[PDB]
Amino acid sequence: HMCDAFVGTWKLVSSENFDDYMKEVGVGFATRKVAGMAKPNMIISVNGDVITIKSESTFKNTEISFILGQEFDEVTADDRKVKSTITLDGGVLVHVQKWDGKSTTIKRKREDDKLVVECVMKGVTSTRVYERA
Ligand SMILES: CC(C)Cc1c2c(nc(-c3ccccc3)c1-c1nnn[nH]1)CCCCC2
Repeated sequence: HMCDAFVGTWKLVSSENFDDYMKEVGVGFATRKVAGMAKPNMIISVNGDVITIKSESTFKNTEISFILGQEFDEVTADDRKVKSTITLDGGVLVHVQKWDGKSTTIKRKREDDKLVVECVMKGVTSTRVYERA
């Protein structure tokens, strides 16, 4: 029941500062423009200990399946090849991605009827809010 309140289909409704976050991550112009337009659905499910987070959109489709605390390989929507570890900390999914000597942290939390995704790279944060589909 660890992630019960995250499970579902969630549609992006707002994004703040995503362009500056993407710049900090190293995403190039064209990818920033196309990624910034899209309105993905994030689909979260749990089967035993395995959590799956998918995104479906007009830009990219992504899928990660993982066990909390167990590092895995991920191909991000912007085509970084990263090493990811996701844990639960105080009810928040905390996802660290490591690549090329760099790191970014993505937090996913349930707040009211939303799923809030906060992405941080160095001093730059972006907030993306998703609602039930
Ligand atoms: C929010 C982040 C944790 C995951 C993420 C990333 C990127 N693009 C997207 C994305 C996917 C589909 C449609 C539009 C944009 C998404 C994402 N947004 N919702 N799901 N996936 C590329 C830019 C760097 C950060 C990684």
